[PDB]
Amino acid sequence: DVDECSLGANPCEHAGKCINTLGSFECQCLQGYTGPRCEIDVNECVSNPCQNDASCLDQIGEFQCICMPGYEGVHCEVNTDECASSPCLHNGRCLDKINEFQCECPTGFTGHLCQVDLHHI
Ligand SMILES: [Ca+2]
Ligand SMILES: [Ca+2]
Ligand SMILES: [Ca+2]
Repeated sequence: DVDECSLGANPCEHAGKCINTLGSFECQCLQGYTGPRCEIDVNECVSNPCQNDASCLDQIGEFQCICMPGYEGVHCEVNTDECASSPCLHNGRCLDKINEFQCECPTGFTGHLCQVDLHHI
């Protein structure tokens, strides 16, 4: 027949590589594109990749997750460790929460960070 890849413009959309065949042609699409002529912008959010109630952004050849507060990572799969800096004073036990921490203060200590000494009273 004809070499559709040699007529002038690339018959493959979105800079796909045109490969000639006898009787037709084929397109080798760049990441994020699909269809016989790469016409379609793939929806990278279609498989629900964003975890923990994150918002998914469908972009060119990728998705981006917008995490709920307290979450991080590409899929918002990481619950940020708020206990990392050891915030509890006087032997308080740190419990990691969502965008927060809890200190389990020993007897005689109170306050968010176990700051208040009550032993003298
Ligand atoms: Ca052809
Ligand atoms: Ca896309
Ligand atoms: Ca946390």
